[PDB]
Amino acid sequence: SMNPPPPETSNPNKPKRQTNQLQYLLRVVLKTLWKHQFAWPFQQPVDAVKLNLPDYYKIIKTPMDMGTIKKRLENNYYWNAQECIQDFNTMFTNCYIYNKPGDDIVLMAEALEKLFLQKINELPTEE
Ligand SMILES: COc1ccc2c(c1)C(c1ccc(Cl)cc1)=N[C@@H](CC(=O)NCCCNC(=O)OC(C)(C)C)c1nnc(C)n1-2
Repeated sequence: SMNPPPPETSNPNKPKRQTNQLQYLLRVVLKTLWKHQFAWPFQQPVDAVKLNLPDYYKIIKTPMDMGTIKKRLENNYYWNAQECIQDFNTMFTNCYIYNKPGDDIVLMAEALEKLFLQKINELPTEE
């Protein structure tokens, strides 16, 4: 078990926007989660080699992480906010799929997801 290529963060063929909702996802949502004490496991793709998780990419076929989301937002990769919200939800779900209830990493994901939900509850109406 090598690592897979990371998710795409650059693709000139993909149409792009910078909507007020996407600006909120960067300035409020990503920034709030990134600074949290429990962000670090999520700030880059899972390194299955260094973590000795040879089954990780056997189980997880839609990897996602906040490093990827941060690059997507900074590079204006998205067309809409729903695409970015889906990336956050994929990241949390992958953690819950791979790990066991009550594991430390699951507790970390749950704490970040609570904050994520609190912030996207106030996603502004698209202008
Ligand atoms: C860069 O470091 C990363 C990156 C990603 C991680 C993890 C670590 C971390 C991470 C884990 C604990 C804490 Cl406190 C924080 C993180 N979790 C991985 C999944 C994983 O490694 N599972 C091994 C399970 C083996 N059990 C284990 O060793 O338990 C002991 C025996 C009590 C020590 C895992 N699953 N999803 C993610 C994200 N991650």
